[PDB]
Amino acid sequence: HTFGTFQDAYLSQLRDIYHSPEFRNAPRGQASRERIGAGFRLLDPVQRHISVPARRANVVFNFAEALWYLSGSDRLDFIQYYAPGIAAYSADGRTLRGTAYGPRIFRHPAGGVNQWENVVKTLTDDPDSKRAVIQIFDPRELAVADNIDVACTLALQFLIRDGLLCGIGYMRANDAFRGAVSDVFSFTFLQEFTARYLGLGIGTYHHVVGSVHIYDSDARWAERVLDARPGFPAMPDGDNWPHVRRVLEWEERLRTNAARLSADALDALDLPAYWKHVVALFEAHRQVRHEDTPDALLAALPEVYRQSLAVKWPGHFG
Amino acid sequence: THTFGTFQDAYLSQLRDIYHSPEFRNAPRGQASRERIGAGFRLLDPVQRHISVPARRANVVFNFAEALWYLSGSDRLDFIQYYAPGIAAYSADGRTLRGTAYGPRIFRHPAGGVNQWENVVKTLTDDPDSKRAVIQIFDPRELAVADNIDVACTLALQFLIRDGLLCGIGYMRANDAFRGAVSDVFSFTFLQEFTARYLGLGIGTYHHVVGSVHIYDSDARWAERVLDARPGFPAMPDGDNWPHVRRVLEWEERLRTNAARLSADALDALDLPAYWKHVVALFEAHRQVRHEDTPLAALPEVYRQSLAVKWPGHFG
Repeated sequence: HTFGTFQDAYLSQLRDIYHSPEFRNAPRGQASRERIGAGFRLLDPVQRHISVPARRANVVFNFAEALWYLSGSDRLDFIQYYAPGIAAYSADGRTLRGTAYGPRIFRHPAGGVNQWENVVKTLTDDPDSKRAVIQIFDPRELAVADNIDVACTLALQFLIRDGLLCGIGYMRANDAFRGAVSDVFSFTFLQEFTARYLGLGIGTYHHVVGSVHIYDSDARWAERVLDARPGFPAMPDGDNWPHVRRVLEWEERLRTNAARLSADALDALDLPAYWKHVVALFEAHRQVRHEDTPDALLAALPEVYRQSLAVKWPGHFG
Repeated sequence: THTFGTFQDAYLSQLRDIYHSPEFRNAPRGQASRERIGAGFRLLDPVQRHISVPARRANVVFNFAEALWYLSGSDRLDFIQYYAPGIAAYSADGRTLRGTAYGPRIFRHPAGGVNQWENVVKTLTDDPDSKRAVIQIFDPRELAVADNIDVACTLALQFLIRDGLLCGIGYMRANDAFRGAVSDVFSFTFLQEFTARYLGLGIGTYHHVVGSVHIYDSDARWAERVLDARPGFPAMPDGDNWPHVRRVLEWEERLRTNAARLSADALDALDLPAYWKHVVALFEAHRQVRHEDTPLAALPEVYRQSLAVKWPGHFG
């Protein structure tokens, strides 16, 4: 169960569940194909994107979720802008609970703990440590009846092995067709972010899940993906927190349509090239959401991003 | 992750993997080890949870004591160190254990005081297909304790009802493939079976999933002997075993403190199912060893072998 890139693992697991499900059932009323205790190992976790056109993977959403996690926010307004359906998991219409990993990572409700800093500290004092774990799940989620937003991730673990930072995601449940695309993106994004911060190379990523499933309502789309390569760029070395802070300021201005960035204004930004392309994704997305003129911007993006935009919004960027 | 029938087959195969084909050699907290990352196995027959290789000297009395210690919800050192004196090295205050004490994590978790085992049985009663029946062990504050000598190695246990059978998954950040794996798999499949009996279900598959699976170099020679080197484990009776556990725990404490002793006849006369009388007999046999009383026929053969190999001068 070793794969070079996420895409190979993603398609192989999809084929497995679809053609040889262990179980067919309906947890919480939702008809599913299911396999129990499934995982994979990725040799190259930076290659985290799905580029199969039939899947229409949304790289803007992918970065938005990961940056939303890094922001530490539980606010619905940030993330529902990139995925409007996510408001169905908000009980109050302005925050999320188990969907919001950001608070779980940087200020966990069990103690207010910043687990990322404790992980950095643990691995600095003892590079070989087996303890560098970020707990996501909380014992009180199941204690409230009728909880509509229970975290699907149990924990993330980091290890330094031979100068490379390895990551492990443990989940109780995972949608193999939908959620897995976002989750592995964000977990290997955090893995890489942490590796640059520690001045390390990138090792393997292990994903392991209690219930992996495909909803029957997704079977047709899953089939077309099964019926149906530029590289993902490397995040720059060192501490990327200042750049994330700047990117997050632009995220909010573009999202609220308080600002627009021409192609020349994007290139003038005080940001490494990798993060300039992320802000460009948010300006492109602003054009869609606020119905501005599609833009030149496209030409300066890495090919992976251009393809994702072309396939997701073909009337805008095709 | 590969499929096995009994724990012993999985245990020996994994032991051979890490010993002969380690993925890494390193020394976390200064302890040199052989290691693989992201390793697990599935057991099709989790009740068969014991290691009977004589060179391993598996201690079935400790195995039951640990599992019952968990069911008691206790964090007390004096209970568990009586069966495993080395466990004292993980107690910072000489009275309690922290990450080693899974009992409180299951039944009164430090995040809110939550009884997660009750929440799990409620969750699976209301929705047997539930993907949410998770017992969290690990806690986010454990890494905030400066110089913590006892950080929980288990992240979570998960139970799933599939086709009338209770399946279990144990998720661990790290597991000693030679030592700890023996008692952890025993205790998790014990809890799995206990929960299945309570729910009126048969036993499904047990899945073991671990981040760092390792053999400490100080154990390498003993692991070699085990590698260079069958009676069935009995089933736990159907239904709610909590009243029987409560009565077994009363006797456990009396025998451990030498406040009582039980003859062969006194053991047969106990108001317990035979399965649990044998557990009390293991505690009485253990009392004879540790309190140096003078020294079995009613025991299942698996227990006889464990006693004969672990204390040959007494029961060999």
